Amino acid sequence: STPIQQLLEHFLRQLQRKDPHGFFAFPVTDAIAPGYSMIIKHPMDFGTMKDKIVANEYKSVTEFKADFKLMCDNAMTYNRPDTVYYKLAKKILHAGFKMMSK
Ligand SMILES: Cn1ccc2cc[nH]c2c1=O
Repeated sequence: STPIQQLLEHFLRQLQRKDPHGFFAFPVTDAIAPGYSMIIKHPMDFGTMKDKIVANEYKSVTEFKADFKLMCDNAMTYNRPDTVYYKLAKKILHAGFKMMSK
């Protein structure tokens, strides 16, 4: 694997530690989130991000960060603010960018 893949695998491991329940581990299904696919146009999750690293689809750290932000923004769009998912998305968006900045 390439230096970028190694760095992104490291960032991904550290980001997933901030989601110990694995709420962001796999794509959101409509079965657990009614109507999700009809509301969220560009779904994202950590498992898809892992597959993109392995496929070498991220050509910059910026692209990886954009998928992480997309994942969090989706949760803050579909869910109401008084939900576990909204609250965690907001928390990990900020904490995750901080972690990747230094
Ligand atoms: C990320 N995520 C995971 C599960 C779920 C159920 C309702 N909303 C959500 C959500 O946003």
